Amino acid sequence: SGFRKMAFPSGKVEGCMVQVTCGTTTLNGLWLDDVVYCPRHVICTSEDMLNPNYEDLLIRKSNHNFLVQAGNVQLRVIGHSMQNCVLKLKVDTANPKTPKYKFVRIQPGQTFSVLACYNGSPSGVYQCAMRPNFTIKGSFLNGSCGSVGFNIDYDCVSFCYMHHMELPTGVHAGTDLEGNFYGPFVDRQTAQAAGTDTTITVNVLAWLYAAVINGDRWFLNRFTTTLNDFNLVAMKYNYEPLTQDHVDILGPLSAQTGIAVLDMCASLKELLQNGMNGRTILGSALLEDEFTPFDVVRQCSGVTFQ
Amino acid sequence: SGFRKMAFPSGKVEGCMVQVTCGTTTLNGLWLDDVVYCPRHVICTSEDMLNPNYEDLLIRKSNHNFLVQAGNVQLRVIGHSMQNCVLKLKVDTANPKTPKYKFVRIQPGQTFSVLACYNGSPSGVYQCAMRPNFTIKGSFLNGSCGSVGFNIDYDCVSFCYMHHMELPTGVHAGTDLEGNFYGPFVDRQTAQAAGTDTTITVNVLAWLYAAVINGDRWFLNRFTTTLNDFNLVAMKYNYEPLTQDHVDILGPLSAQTGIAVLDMCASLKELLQNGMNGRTILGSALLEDEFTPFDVVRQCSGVTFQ
Ligand SMILES: *[C@](O)(C(=O)NC1CC1)[C@H](CC)NC(=O)[C@H](CS(=O)(=O)CC1CC1)N[C@@H](c1ccc(F)cc1)C(F)(F)F
Ligand SMILES: *[C@](O)(C(=O)NC1CC1)[C@H](CC)NC(=O)[C@H](CS(=O)(=O)CC1CC1)N[C@@H](c1ccc(F)cc1)C(F)(F)F
Repeated sequence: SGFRKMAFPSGKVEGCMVQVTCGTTTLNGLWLDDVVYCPRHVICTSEDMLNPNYEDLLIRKSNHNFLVQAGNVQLRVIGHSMQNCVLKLKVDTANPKTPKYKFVRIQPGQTFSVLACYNGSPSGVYQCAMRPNFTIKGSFLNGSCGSVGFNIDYDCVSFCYMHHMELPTGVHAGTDLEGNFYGPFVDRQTAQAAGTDTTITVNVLAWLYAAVINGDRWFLNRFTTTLNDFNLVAMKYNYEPLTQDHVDILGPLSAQTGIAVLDMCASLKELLQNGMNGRTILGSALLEDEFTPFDVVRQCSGVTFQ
Repeated sequence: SGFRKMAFPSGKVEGCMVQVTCGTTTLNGLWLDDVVYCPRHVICTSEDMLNPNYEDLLIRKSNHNFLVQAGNVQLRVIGHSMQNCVLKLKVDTANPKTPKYKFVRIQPGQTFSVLACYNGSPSGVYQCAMRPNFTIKGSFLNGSCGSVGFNIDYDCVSFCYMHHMELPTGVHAGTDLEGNFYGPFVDRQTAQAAGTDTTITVNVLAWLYAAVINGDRWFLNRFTTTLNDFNLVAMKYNYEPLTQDHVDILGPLSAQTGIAVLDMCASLKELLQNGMNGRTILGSALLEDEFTPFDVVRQCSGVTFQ
């Protein structure tokens, strides 16, 4: 037992990380088959980042201007193209460490592991949620651009995120692996508004079920509620409205613990209205929203990958 | 910027994980060079776990009784020996994925990454501290025994922990890779007392410095204190006494932020005496003690591994 914020094992992704240098700019790229993916702003200088004309900047570049290094291995670039906010560098060698993989666009409230990298070298791994406002709260220093987010299902790596930016507010933005930003963000040095964010209600309830499975049960009460009454509380506390789709996804955890989803909603309502009263739940003094119901079932079941 | 509880990239360790089966018991082993390391209680049945005579149980076993599988690869066992609480299975093939590595015994209050594994297959990675009472608060289901803890310095993996037990209180115990338990624990199914635990003061102060570097500064105050006065507060709140050795280790962070260590101690004293007043620090509503000063400098500096 016990419950921790756990990331996927990073090995299959470590094998794909490279360094991409264009002129004086260095960041990370992802080497899959004979293609290297990286943020398009590798072609910019600090001067350019105000309002870059990426089409004009890339026209100045030839294949031999993109230096790609995997550890000591130098890769030969034989093609380049821009897709949305990413550059695709065709190389003459397929990555021998390419895992089974897909590209996916994740939904807000879904979770993924980030492999933070600098100069193509893995630094660390942590678990993130895509916020309702399409930002992530990561850990990314200058040079982390091109680090990727992913999930693993058995042997298949689903890449969902590439790091592009830190907003002046200190939060993080990036793209899917086709180079489309999550949220309204653009790859330029401007102040950019993120939506007002909300708490991911279905994830808090998943985590409450994780707490009960692990013997933290002090917050269970004598009460129940309705979807309608609960959503009035959710509104007041800036929580996502709970839908029957969310109730359905919580079905397995409700079945395991024997606690009806609306009974767990009545526990959450009391926690929102009264606070934690100086107590903790699974080592936390606030309501945690970065575990999906699938996360909770996986960690409670001991699912593995190859 | 941003600050997350980040684990080491797990790839070098994933390459070393195997399954070890003896009779009907299956758990994880660590394949380094031509030796597989695993918990000795692989040789027990549930019946045996009350008070196992491990010397007598191992005498009944021959090399061919230990089934070792790395993915599909079956390994040939050519020797076995018990060292303290671990079994060392000599195999006829050196692991080709063996990283540069050392075995280390970590000190209480130090941190490490855990690769949780089941049937020799990696499940997830998370960051842990060795508690002052030599327990860890992990996430370990039945079959996780033999999962390992580690740190990485550049290309060298320092193995510090192998998982052996969950205490009836739901906390976790294990050994170094020479098979010596951390703390007073024994590998048998008995109730076993853990020491009274304390909060790792030097780690809380490290994390306060991380908070200031990341722009969380609401807890900084007009006050200072002395080591003596601070330790009176530490006692009352079950924090480790702070020593000059701890002040010295905090020197780099004090230098970066320009906040004297005893000034940061006066912030911590006010936080212990007044609480957080419904506010957060780096996303936490309590005082976090699982980042070492070295952790904070690494994450703030972007150190990488190969
Ligand atoms: C990120 O884009 C990244 O890692 N880019 C490459 C250049 C490392 C990162 C996050 C915004 N950007 C920067 O770190 C960069 C600072 S730097 O050029 O000094 C890199 C340092 C390791 C040497 N900031 C530029 C930037 C802003 C916005 C953006 F979307 C991309 C880059 C800056 F400051 F010019 F605007
Ligand atoms: C752990 O020792 C482990 O993973 N061991 C091997 C057997 C998987 C783990 C934590 C205590 N122990 C158990 O999971 C085990 C339950 S089980 O045999 O049903 C394993 C299950 C996946 C099939 N508990 C035994 C045990 C207690 C204490 C100990 F130190 C080791 C084992 C028990 F219950 F018999 F005591």
